[PDB]
Amino acid sequence: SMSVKKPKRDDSKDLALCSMILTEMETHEDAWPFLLPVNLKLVPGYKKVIKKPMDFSTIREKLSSGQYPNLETFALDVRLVFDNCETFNEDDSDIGRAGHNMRKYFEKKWTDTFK
Repeated sequence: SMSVKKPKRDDSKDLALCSMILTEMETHEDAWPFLLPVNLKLVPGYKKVIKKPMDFSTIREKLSSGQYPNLETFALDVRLVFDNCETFNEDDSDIGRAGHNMRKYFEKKWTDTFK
């Protein structure tokens, strides 16, 4: 509350650390469905169904231009990429499996880097 604060957690490396995580997600062999925005002209149903499209290149540009206020808003966009994937792709598909694999990969790196 006013003039009553918990001890200050050091957030000065968060930007660099999120960038490193994002590099590792970018270079994973199962990243290919997530590298670029889904082409809304060429994928029937995507535009109407997926209310907030998100992809790694869009996260990279947001990160590089100071559009994440804190590390949690960064995680929310990464998770959005996988939630969108699950919404549109069957679990038993190459892309569906890719999304589950990348979500797992991400959540481990997230815990190990920050928790």
